[PDB]
Amino acid sequence: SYHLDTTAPPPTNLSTLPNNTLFHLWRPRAHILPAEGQIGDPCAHYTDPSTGLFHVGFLHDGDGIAGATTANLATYTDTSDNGSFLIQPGGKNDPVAVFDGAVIPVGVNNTPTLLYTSVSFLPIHWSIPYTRGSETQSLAVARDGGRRFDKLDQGPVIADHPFAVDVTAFRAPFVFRSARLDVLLSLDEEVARNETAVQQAVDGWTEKNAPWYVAVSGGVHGVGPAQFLYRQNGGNASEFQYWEYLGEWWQEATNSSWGDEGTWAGRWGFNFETGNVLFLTEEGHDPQTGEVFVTLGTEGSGLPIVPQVSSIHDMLWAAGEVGVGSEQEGAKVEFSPSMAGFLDWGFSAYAAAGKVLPASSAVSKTSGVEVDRYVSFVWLTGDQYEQADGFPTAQQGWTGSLLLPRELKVQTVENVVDNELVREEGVSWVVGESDNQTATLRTLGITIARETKAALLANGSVTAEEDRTLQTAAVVPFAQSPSSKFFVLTAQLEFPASARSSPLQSGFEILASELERTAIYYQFSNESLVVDRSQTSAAAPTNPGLDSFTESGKLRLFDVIENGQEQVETLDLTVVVDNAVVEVYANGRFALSTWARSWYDNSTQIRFFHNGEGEVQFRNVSVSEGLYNAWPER
Repeated sequence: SYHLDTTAPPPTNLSTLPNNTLFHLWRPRAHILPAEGQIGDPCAHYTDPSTGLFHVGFLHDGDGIAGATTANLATYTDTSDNGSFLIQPGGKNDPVAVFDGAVIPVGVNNTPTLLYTSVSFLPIHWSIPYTRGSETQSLAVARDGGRRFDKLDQGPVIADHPFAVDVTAFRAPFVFRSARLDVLLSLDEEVARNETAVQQAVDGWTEKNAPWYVAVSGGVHGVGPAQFLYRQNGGNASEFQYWEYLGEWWQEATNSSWGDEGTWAGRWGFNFETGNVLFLTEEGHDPQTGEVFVTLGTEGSGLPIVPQVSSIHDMLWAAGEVGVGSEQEGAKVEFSPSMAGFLDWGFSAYAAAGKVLPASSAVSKTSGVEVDRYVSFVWLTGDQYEQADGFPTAQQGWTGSLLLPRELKVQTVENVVDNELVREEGVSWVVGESDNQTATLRTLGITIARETKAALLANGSVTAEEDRTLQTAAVVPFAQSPSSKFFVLTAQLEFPASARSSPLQSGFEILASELERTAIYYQFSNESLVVDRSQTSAAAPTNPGLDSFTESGKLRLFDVIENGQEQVETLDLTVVVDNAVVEVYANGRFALSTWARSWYDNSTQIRFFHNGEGEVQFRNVSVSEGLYNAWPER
């Protein structure tokens, strides 16, 4: 009889094993996921005014939204046992299912109010006809410290999609406040034109009494993906029953894409999902002075399209400006992208749900953060969006996880040589300023939420590696590698100008032993960070459910002036390995996450890697082992 032994070869068929046999094999310890079962889109996050506690939400087992709380954004506590659900389907407005939603901290009865998508019909997909009434938006109010959300005893507050518009989807409402939208909507049309009058109005705007806006995601059949915008009727902050439709504030033609060749920001695809609206500054979040950014998932597909199958799930972001709906009878305000990119380049990374985290929160007061931030939680589906080829789900006893909480802000890159690398059209950055010689770039900054990063390292064992240079091809083991699959790898790679045109590939191999290895390296040929998973798991060859295709993301290392000398920008890597959950971060503006399901206990070696093409200098390489327990009470 077989009893799990990960020092021995994996059985040929993992799906024949007893239930829960693989429960701990690839399970993380410092990530957000339910006690068991599967996790879907994260959503419904909010800072509770009264307690200052940050509440996290997420779809769980396709049967509603579950939650947890945190007082430090380092450890979490389930709202309750038996799934820890907050709201489930079975009501009059959501007889079939409960989809994504967002929370207004001070709403009905002056308590946390959830505005969510109540579902009454299935199936629902952009590639098939939409059934009228499938998705509506309903209200629920928090009870017992947010440990539960009671549905208001009435029908949906937005009971239908825009009149006569053939939507592909109409879900995932996201609430937010905005000085600029308030200004644009109040000012006379021809006045709301000149930026001068507008900005003056914004300066005196006050958040506390401003109305709530709602962005619902979807698209329109035969036209393309879009975001539907609404706001408390008449701009009345006390109006929660009626939401006036402001139009399709952002739409893109079917499967079009940012830039001419769909290079830096995938494609807009056929439908927009889980849209988030943010207002960022170079320090964090501010709805008065922050620039408009939007994160969203886009559903894509090759041709011929296979109905009810989205082959591509891109986790994108866009930054831009908002203006009045011009000279038309269309949207009252429109979002115009100026730059776009990926929040996470991972194939399985998607449906990010974030929220403002007030400096007044219990979390920020404890860590001493004096500014408001925007923390975003990205989803990492556990089974390729339910398209996996027989993953041993019953054996694992759980599916999926959220990625580490991430701080989003405006990140600047200074001292960049103003050349073609900077001027390419359709990129993920804008030129903040330049004298035709050097410039300052502006892009989306992505970092692990500081408290979480602090916790990941607090009690870790630190082991540094000697700076090293590699010219000839080589795979060099570290002096000492971790003995577990829980660690944080840090390193800086410096490349010579000559490496740009070379077939150079430089990085590290991790989770390695004789029969397994995972490679992570930078590649100039297509300026990408790559995670080669072709040899990650000894169990993959006979278990197709364990995807092993290559993951990768574009990362351009600009020419910069550092010490009076021009050099290729330094690749600053941070790789967090929480068992099978791998997250590759780079230069505070890049994230690529995936599943590295290695089998053997011994596959913990780490090695320097260089393909002999070009040259590379490794510096400040170090490993922190151990991470921490994100769920102390479980």
